[PDB]
Amino acid sequence: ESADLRALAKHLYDSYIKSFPLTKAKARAILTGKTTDKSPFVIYDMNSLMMGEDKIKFKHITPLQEQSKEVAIRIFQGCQFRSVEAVQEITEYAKSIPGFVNLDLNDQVTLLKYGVHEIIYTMLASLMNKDGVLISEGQGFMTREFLKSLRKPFGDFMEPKFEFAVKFNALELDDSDLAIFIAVIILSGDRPGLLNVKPIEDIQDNLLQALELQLKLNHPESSQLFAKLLQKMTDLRQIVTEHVQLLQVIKKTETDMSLHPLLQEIYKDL
Amino acid sequence: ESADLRALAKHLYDSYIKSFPLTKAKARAILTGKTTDKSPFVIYDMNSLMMGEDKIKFKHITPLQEQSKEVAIRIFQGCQFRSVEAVQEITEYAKSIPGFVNLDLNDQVTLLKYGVHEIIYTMLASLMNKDGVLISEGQGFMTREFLKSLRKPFGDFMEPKFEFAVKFNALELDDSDLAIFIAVIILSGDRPGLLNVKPIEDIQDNLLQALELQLKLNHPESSQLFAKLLQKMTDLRQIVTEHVQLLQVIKKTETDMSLHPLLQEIYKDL
Ligand SMILES: CCCCCCCN(CCc1ccc(O[C@@](C)(CC)C(=O)O)cc1)c1nc2ccccc2o1
Repeated sequence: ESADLRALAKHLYDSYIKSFPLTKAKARAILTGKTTDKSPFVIYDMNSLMMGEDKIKFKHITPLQEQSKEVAIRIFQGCQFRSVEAVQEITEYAKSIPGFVNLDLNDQVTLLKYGVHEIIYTMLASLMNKDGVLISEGQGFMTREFLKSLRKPFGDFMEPKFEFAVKFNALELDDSDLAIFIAVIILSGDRPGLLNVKPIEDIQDNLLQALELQLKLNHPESSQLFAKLLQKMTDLRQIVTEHVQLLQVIKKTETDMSLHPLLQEIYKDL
Repeated sequence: ESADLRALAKHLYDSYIKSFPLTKAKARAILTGKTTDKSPFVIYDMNSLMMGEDKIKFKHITPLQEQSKEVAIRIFQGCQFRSVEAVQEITEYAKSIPGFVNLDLNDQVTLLKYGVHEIIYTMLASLMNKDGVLISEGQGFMTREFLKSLRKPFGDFMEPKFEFAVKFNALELDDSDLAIFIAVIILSGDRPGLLNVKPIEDIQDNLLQALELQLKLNHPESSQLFAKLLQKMTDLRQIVTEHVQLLQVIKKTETDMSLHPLLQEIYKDL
């Protein structure tokens, strides 16, 4: 019945607003939008990034370039820190999906372990446009140009995400739609090592029904939007696979030194 | 009008029967036996592999294969030849999809290049069960275990296709369903390099509707079958990307390993 489906949609949306600080609606107004107040600090150059680190809420290290902690690495570590934050926000959101907490504990951990990356890039699109990505609670904006100019390894890091985001954003989904979509992704069922796939697929089935009805009500003039969004999942998985692959090529660019432990314990391969 | 969509479905199913010699219906009839007319010869070891060129027909070597073209490499060449044959059938089928031949020629090439293997693995599932796969137009059956026991690298070319097949076949789709799905796969707007995306998506939207209706009518008791089939599109990309990486390994450890120009061309990019 559409009564449970609309209730599930409202519930997920409310939970999504609570768990995620920067919503797409919020970020959109900032990116390609007006709101002639509090504009983002634009990191487009090596010098603009430097000054950015001393004029924006930053909690990692101090801006100094002299054979000691280069820019590229300081940027890489930055996305890692925010990433660990996002993982906790997503984990909290997960526990609000009806039935999730009732699944075998190992399966909850398994579903989060393999779904968080797919979700991170999905929500990252909300903060991106063909020219750049919002940073620091939307208080900043790092251009695509700058990111794509970093060292050989770090240069083609964000590019594939910009390509995915461009295509993903062409769907013009909003937070109410995305809230359901993210839930579908978490309740996959084909993650390796799952112990009890049945309830997971049962929940996702219910979530898909909700997503479909949501898209039909929210985008009545958008033919087969349900189908198009789902096929976008093939590109996501590829983005992720590709990304973890680069992470290995990077892993061989920082390892030794008895310094930075514990901090390296927190991050790891996430 | 849902009427136009049913007409489209019949058209595509019709072209599918005419383009593919071995349908899933024929495949399951051979596999589920209960027949005396089309029982296959089973290849499960070197010995039975030998007897094979005696009951069926294999343009290779029946007797010893060590000092005379290896068995693994020999079986690989067979799949190779079958593949370019499958590429031709699929291409012939592609031409029957309304609007396809009217698209910019270059885009026709792009859609085929990126779509063929996803279709090859979808259709290959039709010829598989948990224990093996049909070969030689269904006259033979080669064991999953035999395949996995081939030389170091060759021993794992098929396992991921089998793992996918068992999960895909649980959907219990029939040729009338597959025919539309295969068309949806070809008409993908997110293929790299497309010039005119819009016309391609207008056609796919039409195919997505026909597929959605077809599944509702053909699988009344199957909840969200449409969504579940579309998600499978993710497993397909992974199979392709993985197959590609294994091919590059073989190319290097087997300097005498030849590949057909057609397959090498479609793999030239990705
Ligand atoms: C959609 C039109 C009909 C398609 C029928 C596909 C039959 N087939 C597909 C599996 C396959 C395995 C290996 C393949 O690798 C190559 C390098 C060809 C050796 C390729 O084409 O990229 C390609 C394809 C396949 N057939 C067989 C027979 C015996 C063992 C394995 C095997 O795999």
